Amino acid sequence: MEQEKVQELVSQMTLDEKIAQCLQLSPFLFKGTNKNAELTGPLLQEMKLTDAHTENAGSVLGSSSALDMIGIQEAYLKTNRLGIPLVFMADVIHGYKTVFPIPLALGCSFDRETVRVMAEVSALEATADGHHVTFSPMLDLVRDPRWGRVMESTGEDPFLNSELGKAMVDGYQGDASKLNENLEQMAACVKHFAAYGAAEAGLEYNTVNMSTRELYQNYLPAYNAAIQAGAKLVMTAFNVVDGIPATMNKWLNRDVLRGEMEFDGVLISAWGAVAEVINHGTARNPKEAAQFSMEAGVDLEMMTTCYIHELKGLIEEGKLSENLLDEAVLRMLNLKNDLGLFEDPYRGLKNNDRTKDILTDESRGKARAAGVESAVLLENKSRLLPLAKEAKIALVGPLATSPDILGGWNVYGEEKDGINVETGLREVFETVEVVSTEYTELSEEDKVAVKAAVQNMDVVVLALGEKNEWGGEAGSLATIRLPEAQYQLAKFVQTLGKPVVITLFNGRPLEVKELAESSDALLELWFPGTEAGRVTADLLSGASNPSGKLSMSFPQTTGQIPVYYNHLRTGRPQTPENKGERYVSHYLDIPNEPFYPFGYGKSYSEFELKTSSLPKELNLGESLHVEVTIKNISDIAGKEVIQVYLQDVTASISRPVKELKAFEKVALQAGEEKTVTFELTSEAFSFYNHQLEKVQEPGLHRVFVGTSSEDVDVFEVEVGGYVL
Amino acid sequence: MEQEKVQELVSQMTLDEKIAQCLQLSPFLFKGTNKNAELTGPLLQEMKLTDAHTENAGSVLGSSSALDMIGIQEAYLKTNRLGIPLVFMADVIHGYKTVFPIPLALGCSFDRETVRVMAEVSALEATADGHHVTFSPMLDLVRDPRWGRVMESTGEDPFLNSELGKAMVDGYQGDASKLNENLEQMAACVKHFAAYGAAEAGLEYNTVNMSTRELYQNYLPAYNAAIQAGAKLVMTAFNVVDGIPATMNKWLNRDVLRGEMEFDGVLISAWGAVAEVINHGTARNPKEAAQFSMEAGVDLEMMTTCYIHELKGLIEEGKLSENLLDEAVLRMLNLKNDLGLFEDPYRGLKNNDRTKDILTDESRGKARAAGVESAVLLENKSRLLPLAKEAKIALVGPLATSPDILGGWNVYGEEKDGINVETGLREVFETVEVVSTEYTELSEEDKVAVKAAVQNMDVVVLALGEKNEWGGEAGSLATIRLPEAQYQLAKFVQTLGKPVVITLFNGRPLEVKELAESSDALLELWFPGTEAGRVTADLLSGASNPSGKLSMSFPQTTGQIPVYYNHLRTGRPQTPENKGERYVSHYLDIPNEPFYPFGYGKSYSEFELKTSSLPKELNLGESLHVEVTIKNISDIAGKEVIQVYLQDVTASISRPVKELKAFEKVALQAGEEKTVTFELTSEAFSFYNHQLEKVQEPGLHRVFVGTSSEDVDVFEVEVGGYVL
Ligand SMILES: OC[C@H]1O[C@@H](O[C@@H]2[C@@H](O)[C@@H](O)O[C@H](CO)[C@H]2O)[C@H](O)[C@@H](O)[C@@H]1O
Ligand SMILES: OC[C@H]1O[C@@H](O[C@@H]2[C@@H](O)[C@@H](O)O[C@H](CO)[C@H]2O)[C@H](O)[C@@H](O)[C@@H]1O
Ligand SMILES: [Mg+2]
Ligand SMILES: [Mg+2]
Repeated sequence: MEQEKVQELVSQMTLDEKIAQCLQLSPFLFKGTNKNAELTGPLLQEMKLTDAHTENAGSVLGSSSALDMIGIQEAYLKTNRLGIPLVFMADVIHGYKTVFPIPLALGCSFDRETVRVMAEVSALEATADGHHVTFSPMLDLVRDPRWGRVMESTGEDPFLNSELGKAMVDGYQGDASKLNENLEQMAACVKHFAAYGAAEAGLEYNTVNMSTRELYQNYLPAYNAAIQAGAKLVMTAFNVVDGIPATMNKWLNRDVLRGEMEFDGVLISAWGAVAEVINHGTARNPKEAAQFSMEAGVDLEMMTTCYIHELKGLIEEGKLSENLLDEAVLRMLNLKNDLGLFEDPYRGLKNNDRTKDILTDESRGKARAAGVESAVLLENKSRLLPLAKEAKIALVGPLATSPDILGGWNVYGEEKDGINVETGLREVFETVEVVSTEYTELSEEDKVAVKAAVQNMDVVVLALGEKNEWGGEAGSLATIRLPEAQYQLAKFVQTLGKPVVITLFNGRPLEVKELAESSDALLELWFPGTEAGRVTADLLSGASNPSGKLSMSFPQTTGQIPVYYNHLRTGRPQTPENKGERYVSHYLDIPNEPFYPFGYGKSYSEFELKTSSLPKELNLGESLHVEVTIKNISDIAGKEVIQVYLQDVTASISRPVKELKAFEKVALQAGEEKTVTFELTSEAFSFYNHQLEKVQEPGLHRVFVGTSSEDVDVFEVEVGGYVL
Repeated sequence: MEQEKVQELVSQMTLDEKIAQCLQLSPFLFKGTNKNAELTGPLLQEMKLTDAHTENAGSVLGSSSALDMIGIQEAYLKTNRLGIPLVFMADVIHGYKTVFPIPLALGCSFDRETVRVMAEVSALEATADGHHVTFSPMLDLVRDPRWGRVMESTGEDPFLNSELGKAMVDGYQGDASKLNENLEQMAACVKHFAAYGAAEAGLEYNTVNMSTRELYQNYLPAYNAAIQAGAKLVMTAFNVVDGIPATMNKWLNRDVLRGEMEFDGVLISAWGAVAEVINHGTARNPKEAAQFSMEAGVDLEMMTTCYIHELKGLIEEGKLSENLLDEAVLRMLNLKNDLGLFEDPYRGLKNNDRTKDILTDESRGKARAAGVESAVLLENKSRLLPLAKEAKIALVGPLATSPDILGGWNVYGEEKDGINVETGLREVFETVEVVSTEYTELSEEDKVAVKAAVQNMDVVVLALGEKNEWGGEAGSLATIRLPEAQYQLAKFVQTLGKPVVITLFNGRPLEVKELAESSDALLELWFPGTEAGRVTADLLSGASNPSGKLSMSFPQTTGQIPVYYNHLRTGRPQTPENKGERYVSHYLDIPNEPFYPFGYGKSYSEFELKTSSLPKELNLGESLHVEVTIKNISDIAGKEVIQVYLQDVTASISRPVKELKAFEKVALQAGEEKTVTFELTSEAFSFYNHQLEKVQEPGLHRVFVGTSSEDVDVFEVEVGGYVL
């Protein structure tokens, strides 16, 4: 409808109506739900909610199906005075019913189109079940694999994170200004604003602290890119940002998000984060929490009651302007209008059962493709892999048969539709002997049984991994290791004298040195989603050629953390030339380098890269154009990820030794050659100075072109002169 | 001499003379050195130093003896044009020849007077060997025991650090205005300005980052307190502060140190730190390094040649004002004048050989007392300790006979003067059987010898620890554990059936769970210094009663780091009454609490405390007066450390759950009772806000009185009303 009609609605609502429009509730707090109605009575009572509240609530969180939605919306519109339909929101993080790889695995793809397609398929299905908004992309930079929520990030690089964030937004939303017509796309909600990934000691919800400059330099750019690409909502973070919980942090959310980033959509709280500012010790009570969170421009309180119980008295007493409440309501109604909910509150479902669009074969194929793009081949000694279809396989370990391959933050997908490792292998390989073992134990009887199966077969597929419940939210591990039993199983299998491939499933970097040394090949599958066993079987047999690169550094040991490729030099760097001197930046007991670096991943193919003549000089404001010719010089078709890094040699702030500024994943048949070109704009050369100005300084930059952060040729470009 | 004549000298100096005044060199770069003379010509050549440079150099670093100093100063003064004597500086960190406990252990003393005495003795001896300045106190706050330099800090609390920092300055300097007269005291140099102990991942020289607010709130207060107490010099830090190496950080050194903190003494670079800004990437070359470091107010370049080769041209070209140089020179000359060098350049040594004053019996008794104050009794199950003097002792492990008990940063003390554990124990106990093992091995042959000795005796003194070389500078350990052979040894010894005391020697918190669980008692001796074997024997026999408390938390495991007592609450705190629940701040694999907390330590005595009646309300600006009555209710004389904490329940920044604001260590005879009183000024109630104002807000505080950060009674005071 026309904007005048939306503004009119605001004018006509009562104060009590405007307040309740700022509340989101679980579906079973509403009449007309068709699941968990036994939770409704006691929980309404604990939260002290009445019909006056629920019949005017702004939003529903986590509907269970199209029918839940339809029934809830229908009963709500019988009783709502002005006819304002509910907006339905959900967590569609890496797939709805067709589950794609976890975001961190999608980071390792380095493939923007894989990510867009995952987001498109997710929206297709999620809209078919009545959801209007997804709480994705998660854009928290991560340098600390202790934190369970690394699985939801695309990793340690702001540039990569930004680029894949934009891809996800584009895939979920399509053309943002036509969400009232394109009812198979949905609104995206960027989360968690801001810097939640920097949780101290990797502990869930724990203190975050960095300088404002570092916040701008590394922690904000990805949210920003997703905002500028049209993300409709933003969600606040749990953590403090320079001492103030992000939810009530006025500077953060008004000055930065709404001012600098020019965000003018719904700011929704993370779950309970409005009330939790009390726990943080920056509000005395719910009256202060409500006031501070509304001052900071939070429009929508997720499942707590500070707003509904306290805004009236605040406004009546004049501690809080009613204009701020009106601004919040207007953003909520604009969101609804942007989804076409005032013409069609059932968003395409009312006379159109779209069951047919859910978990199709086309969709499963895309997830399989996603899975094969995201896996990272870490070791392959002796060209053990690809295995031949007639190789006789002993498939052993906790991930041989486990149905737990869909990943954390799989709110809607079902393990029964998933393909386990065994089932995946038996479609491809004629001889497989299996010995399942438990995640945390290694018994004598297991060893006997493993030994018998290995004696029978020619190669071992050792499937190790985490349960998903060991990560995700509030799955923090102080020591980033598999259970010791799995390391002991890898040690045992090694003694059996047969070649070993380890297929590792997990949601975080782990200490894998012991696994690499106990096997001939090591394939990092992360959690691939619905098609996990086929992803695995196609990569092992070579029907697919691994092409993933690490988007997060794998530490030598827990105590190396944080370790990341874009690090400062320090005043006493170790060099190949001073190696072994005492008075340099090193550890006595491990290497400075991570076990595996950002951008690292093997292939069954071999590539050669050639960079065309770069200029020796560039003007300020001028783009650098990088042309690179890649050739597949092997007999095996495959894909390589070309990466370009920039370094600022001398600057008014100590700058990272490299930063990624471009990447493209290039597909090449055996003997095929391509030229790809990159533009590094002058923004790729700029950074935040100690005055928090985004600046370009004249001087020397090095440019690194290659296939990891370590495998690069280096070039020098001197920036100076005039500007543009 | 009169201030007018100090000025006169500056006018009288040539540009080349003023430049060289800002250079510090090792003793063997000067003519007249009585040691390492063979190094002179080559290093001179490598640094491109001439006679004109060395003959006008400002300062000597690390003189080897009184005769080095005398010889150097005597030759220097025969050729110096204007008669400006050299100032001699040294690393006297926890003792000169009489070595006291490492500073972290002195931290565990909670004893201001012990700290002042260490410093007074240190100056007594150092001045006797011709040193004018010590590079102490080190006041870097530490939360990361991976960093080897934690041994030099007094720990994780800024208040303790502030308080003991003041004590060391007083002990070294006495009355600062009379350093020209009191030739047995010396100048203190506060180090390292600033925030060096926050090195990322505990890696030496590594990136530091935190918000400016946190810099002010936690990282600056102890340097400030030492400066206000009259510290004569300050030394720069190796690390970046917010992206800019401290040594050239104008904001840090002019605005904060010289401006806010009103420091008007010599600012000396850490070793090479001027040249190292090039390595950091914030200067292109030694001309830029010199210019920026002089801009930042660094007066004295330690053993690099940026100033000496670059200032002239910088001043000639007009890129730098000669006034900044004149100011650096005046500060150097004023420090010499404060030390009396213009009347007596030999600072009391010339016709008075003070060999008599070094390593006296009186001094050794003070170092032993310091060791007994500083040790921390962590476990004592079932009154194993004190041992009766007729107890038959199996003394086993790497620290049984090791002479490595003086600690890191022992530049001048000699192991030959130290007392090892066996020698100590044999002065007190009649029967000791000794089996020495290696630091990093546990052989079958050791196990047989250990077993034979334990079967012979009644009790096991298991002496474990670190070589000092595994810490101190550039002694960074990714995993904070002893060698695994020592943990194995503690497991083996436990199986032998006999009570075990573990006496642990080290320079950092370690993972000690496995030691506590494998023994009956556990005594943390750190590195006590010269009298270590007697410190240990007296604590074990009960001739001295353990009284130290932990000044740094001992983590459950490496991956818990940083863990510290003054932590934020977060938005989802684990409570007693939600424990077990998933969605709270916790780890899946360890407790939140450190294995041992700040302020914790046992005693052979038992004490009772009761806090006199506190007010319910206080005005802003008003002090809180806290009266505590302590009774020793055992038959054993000893000391308790009374500790007072404050918490700010609600603030405009999320405030720590506790902060230490007072402490006093009370000596009590069996049955003795004493009353102590504390004043917490309105400043204890104040913090830095998000605009970086030092502020006091009305509201609730809790006051905790007790004998650890955990063993406390709690009281509430509501601050409001008007201001005093
Ligand atoms: O789910 C929406 C939003 O909130 C958080 O999930 C919450 C979790 O914090 C806790 O409240 O448990 C409830 C159980 O339903 C979850 O909904 C997530 O941190 C956030 O990412 C998510 O988008
Ligand atoms: O001792 C002077 C001063 O500088 C540093 O010590 C240096 C060390 O950095 C390295 O360069 O090696 C030389 C060996 O002589 C040391 O002097 C210390 O970090 C600092 O604390 C000390 O006060
Ligand atoms: Mg530059
Ligand atoms: Mg307060």
